[PDB]
Amino acid sequence: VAFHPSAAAYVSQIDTVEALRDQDSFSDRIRALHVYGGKVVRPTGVVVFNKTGS
Amino acid sequence: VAFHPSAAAYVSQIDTVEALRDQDSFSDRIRALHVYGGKVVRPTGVVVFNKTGS
Repeated sequence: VAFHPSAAAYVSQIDTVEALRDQDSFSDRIRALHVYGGKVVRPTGVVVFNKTGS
Repeated sequence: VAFHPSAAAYVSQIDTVEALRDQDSFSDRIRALHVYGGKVVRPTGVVVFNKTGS
């Protein structure tokens, strides 16, 4: 992909990690949440070679 | 209702409020419990106008 940095945007809104005890066993539980979003705000500012590549 | 205070009793036995990290999601949980009882200990000491009204 060829682009200018201004053509696409990203937001990290939440990023947290948490420690608990398991209810069903003698275990620690570690869990983490990430909430984010992003958009190509200017589509002509991004050029893609092999776009169907999977 | 026209009554004398002594004609009816009420007991607040438990009234507790609690906060606990939720188990199934990244959420706070607020929970509260109230345990109580009441009786008219003298039924003639309480006079009700429009008793059947709703």
